[PDB]
Amino acid sequence: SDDENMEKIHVAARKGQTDEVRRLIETGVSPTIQNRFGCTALHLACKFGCVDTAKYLASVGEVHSLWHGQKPIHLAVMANKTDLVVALVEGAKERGQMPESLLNECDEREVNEIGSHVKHCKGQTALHWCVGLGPEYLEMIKILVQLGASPTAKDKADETPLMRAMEFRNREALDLMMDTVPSKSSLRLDYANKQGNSHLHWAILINWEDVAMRFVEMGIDVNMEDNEHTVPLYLSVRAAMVLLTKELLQKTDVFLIQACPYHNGTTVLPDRVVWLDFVPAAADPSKQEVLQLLQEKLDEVVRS
Repeated sequence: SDDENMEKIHVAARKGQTDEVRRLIETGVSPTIQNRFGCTALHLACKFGCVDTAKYLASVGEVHSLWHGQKPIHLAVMANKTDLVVALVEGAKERGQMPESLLNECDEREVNEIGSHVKHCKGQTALHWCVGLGPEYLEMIKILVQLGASPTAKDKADETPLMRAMEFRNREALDLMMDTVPSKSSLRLDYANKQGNSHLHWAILINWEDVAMRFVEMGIDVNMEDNEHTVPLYLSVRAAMVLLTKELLQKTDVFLIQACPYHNGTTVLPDRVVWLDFVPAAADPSKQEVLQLLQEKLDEVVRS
């Protein structure tokens, strides 16, 4: 009856029979009609290629169901055929939904290993996946980001794709995202993870000093405090990292320098410093230097 019709439309979707799908829909089979697993024609079009069928179905119906936790965009991305993703987007454009809204959807798929890495995640945008799936998916990352996929989209653990590329220390992905990104004022660098870490808080922890500077020159707020009241300046000092520190003293609000816990109101005390692990435990001129700079700035501020 109803189920005898959804059978026809799913078959046609699978076979790239746009003719035959249009025909079913003109005669009043609802486009988004599901099978017991929440699969719909569009899911199937995206799994199987079917650029033109996908383009069409995307224009007629927003899919509101998940198949093995996924929405038709997510399946298009893992298929790694780029024309189908543009199709999907232009289908949805005709219909009134914008690419940002569409491309930044989150799946509801629990995981314990993301391609080659070992991460637990309960929900993810497709830009996060790409970032985990190695360089076979670099070409997609480019296209997704040109289309309007946000390098600061939030997964269900409040992490962004940039944060994700940092964690998996995947540089090619991170540069591509920041260099491909049309705006550069479309990034939400005010987003912080479950422990209040910014992107700048990462990077320092990761020991990516030069990427950290690009964040600063993108006017990221340098006064964002994590859950433990920690401000990037403190991490910069602690990471050694001399050039970043000269710049964080410059830009950091004065109240936060006065309340810094590596001095006693007047002298810098190097024993109060818990250097990060990639920093040598022995002697180092950068260890000397950053604390000498912090002394200079403390003396300047204390005078007012």
